[PDB]
Amino acid sequence: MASMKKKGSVVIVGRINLSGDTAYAQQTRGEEGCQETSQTGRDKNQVEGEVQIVSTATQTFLATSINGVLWTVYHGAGTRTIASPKGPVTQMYTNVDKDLVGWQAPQGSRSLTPCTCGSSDLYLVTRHADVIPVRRRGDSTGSLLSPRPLSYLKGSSGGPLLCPAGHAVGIFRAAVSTRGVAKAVQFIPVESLETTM
Ligand SMILES: C=C[C@@H]1C[C@]1(NC(=O)[C@@H]1C[C@@H]2CN1C(=O)[C@H](C(C)(C)C)NC(=O)O[C@@H]1C[C@H]1CCCCCc1nc3ccc(OC)cc3nc1O2)C(=O)NS(=O)(=O)C1CC1
Ligand SMILES: [Zn+2]
Repeated sequence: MASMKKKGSVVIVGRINLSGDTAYAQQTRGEEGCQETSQTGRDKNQVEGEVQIVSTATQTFLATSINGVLWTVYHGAGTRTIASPKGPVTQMYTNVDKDLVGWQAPQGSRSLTPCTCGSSDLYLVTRHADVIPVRRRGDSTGSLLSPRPLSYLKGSSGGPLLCPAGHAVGIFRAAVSTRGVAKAVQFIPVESLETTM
């Protein structure tokens, strides 16, 4: 019981840059470094942007900042802390029934704003910065306009689904697939984010 360990913190290893001409993923911490920043929690690298790429010692996914909170998904993060300059940081929101968790948006970062103009055709940002047209077919669901394998959507949970203007409509959570070809998607409607707040 003395020779016991603890599940390290979630570490920011990069970001999906969207603030210019094109969308592209940037790496900020290697694998050997992330394996350490998760064991300590002391993350010195400053934060920029809205969509961050996060990793645990065994998995990797995304996290989106909205209304001043860095949201992600529970099945990737769990109750883990996040590495901040001032050590680990406890989540200020945890709802397993929704598969949702959140930390205070670190400084130096920007937080999207919920879309209030009614989203019709959404755009899903993937782990590899790809922007995939989604046709909102529900309140938390959206069919894909172009079919592609599930393998290109794995590790994208916690990412954003965006208005044509760029506001946030939800948080990619699960995928609807048949025969290995993803046909639709589901997300956490940003209104439920507000309700949790
Ligand atoms: C392909 C990419 C896809 C975005 C990803 N999401 C998933 O794979 C989720 C995880 C799990 C199964 N998922 C699915 O998408 C399934 C699957 C058949 C597997 C495609 N699809 C599906 O159900 O269709 C039905 C409409 C949905 C409604 C019913 C499902 C409800 C969703 C859900 N809620 C909870 C609450 C609490 C929990 O505690 C442990 C756990 C949960 N797990 C869940 O779904 C992803 O990349 N993750 S990740 O980044 O690689 C990860 C390593 C970090
Ligand atoms: Zn909008």
